[PDB]
Amino acid sequence: SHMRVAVADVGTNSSHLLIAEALPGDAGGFRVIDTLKDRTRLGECLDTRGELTPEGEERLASALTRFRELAASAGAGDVRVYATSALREAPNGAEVAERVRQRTGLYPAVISGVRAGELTYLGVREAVELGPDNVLLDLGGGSLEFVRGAEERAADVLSLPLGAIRMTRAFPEGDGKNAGRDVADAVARQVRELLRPHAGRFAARPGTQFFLSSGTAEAAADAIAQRRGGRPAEAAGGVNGERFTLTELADLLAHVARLRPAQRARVPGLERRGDTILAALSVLHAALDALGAREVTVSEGALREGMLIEELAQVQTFSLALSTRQRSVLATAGRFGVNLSHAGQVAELSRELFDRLLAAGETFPPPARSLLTAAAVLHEAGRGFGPQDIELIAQIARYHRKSKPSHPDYVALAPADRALVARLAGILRVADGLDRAHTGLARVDDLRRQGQGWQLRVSGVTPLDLAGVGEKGDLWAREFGPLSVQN
Ligand SMILES: [Mg+2]
Repeated sequence: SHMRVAVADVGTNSSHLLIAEALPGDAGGFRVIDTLKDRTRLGECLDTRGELTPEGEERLASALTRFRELAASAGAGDVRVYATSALREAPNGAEVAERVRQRTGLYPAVISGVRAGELTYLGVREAVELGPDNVLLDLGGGSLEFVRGAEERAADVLSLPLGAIRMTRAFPEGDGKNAGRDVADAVARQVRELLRPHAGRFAARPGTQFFLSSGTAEAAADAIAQRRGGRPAEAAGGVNGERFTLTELADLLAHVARLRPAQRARVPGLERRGDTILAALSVLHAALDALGAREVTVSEGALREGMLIEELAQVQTFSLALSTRQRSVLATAGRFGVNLSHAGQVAELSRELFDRLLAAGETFPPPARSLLTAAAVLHEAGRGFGPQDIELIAQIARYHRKSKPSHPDYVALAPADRALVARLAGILRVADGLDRAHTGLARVDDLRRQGQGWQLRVSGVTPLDLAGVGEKGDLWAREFGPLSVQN
C-alpha cells in the first residue's frame, strides 16, 4: 500500500474534502480515492458585525466531523484544512478555529485570497489543459480570484470582494418588473469599479485561454449546455472541460434576470443556486467582459486539488534533498504511520533554526544537524546511525521535562549528550509549534540575538502556530535565552 492523504477547504458557500493516495515514483501526483462536499453555507451565518454565529460554528463542526470520519475511514488520518479569509469571521477567526479544533480535532487555517488563488490554479492545472497564457477566474460566495499563469503555476493573483453571497446581499432585489435587470446592472458596476485598476494584468491577448472554477461557473456551464438541448451534467460525468462563450453567458443572465427569484431555481442547471445565481452570473459576465474574454473552459478542479499538489510537492522535494540515511528514516517513519508532510515541515523548520543558530555563534557537535533531522521525522511515532546516535535521536524525539532517575532502565546519557538532547529538543519543539496547525506554510525569515535572548521572525503562521511556540518554547528559553516571535 501507498500513502493516503486528506485535504479539505472551507469556503464561504461550501466545504470540500479530497482523499487521495500518492503516486509511485515520487513524481508529485496522486490518485483520487474519495471526495466530499458539504454545503456549509457559512456566508449565511454572519452577524451584523461580520462575525460567525454559533449556528455557523455548529455547521462548521459538523462539516469537519463528517470530513474527519471519511478520512480516517480511508486510512488518511490527519486532514489539512484551509479556510478562505471570510468564512470564519472578521475579528474572531482565531477563536472560531480553536473552538472547532477542540470539538473535532481539525483546525481551519485561514489563508489569504492570494494563496487561495494560487492553490486553486494548481487544482485547475490538475483538471484541464492549460496553455502558455491562462487567465482563471474563481468565483465563490465571498471573493473572486483572478489568476494569470502558464503551464505550471500562478504568476499573478488578484482577490476582489465580489462573491456571489456578498453581491446578492449588497444589491437587495426589488419586487418590480425590471428588478432582476437592475440588480445585474448594479452588480456589473461594482465589478468594473473594483476591477478597473488592475484589469490590464488579466486582460485577453491573442492566444489567452480563460478558465472558470467553483460552483457558480459549474452551474452556468451545465445550464448553458442544457439550453443547447443538452442533458443534466450527470450525462458526460460533470462539466469538467466544458466550454461556453460570453454571449451564451449573457443570454443565460438575461433569462435569469427576467425570471423571479423563485423561478431561477427551476432553470435547468441552477436548481441549487436560485438565491445567488443572478448576482453571481452578473459578476462572471461583467468581469469576463472587462477582460476581453470571448470563450471560457470550466474546471472541476480547484482549491482542494491544489492543496494536495502543494503538499506532495513539499514532501518529495524534502525527500529528494535528503541523504540515503535520512531517506531511510523517513521511510521508517512512514511505516510507523506518521504524517510525512508534518514530519518534513518540522525537519525543515528544525534545520532552518539550527542553521541560523550556527551562523549566530552557537556551538554544536558535527552529528547535531543529522540527529535533529532524524528526531524531527520520528517525533510523532507512538539504519546507518550508530547506537549512540539512535539513543540521542530517541531522547530528542521523546523529550519531556518530567523524566525517574532511580527507576530501572532509566537512560542517563553522558553530560555532553544530555546537554545536546536538550538543545536539539528545544529546536524541535519550536519547529513543531510552527506547524501545529499542520499547514506546511510556516517559514523562518530571521533569527537574531536579542540581548541574552533571541528574536525569531516567522511567516505563514496561524494563531494556533504562534500559541504553540509560546507553549513549547520554554525549553528553548532555558537553553538559548528568552525567545520573542514576530510576524
Ligand atoms: Mg508535531
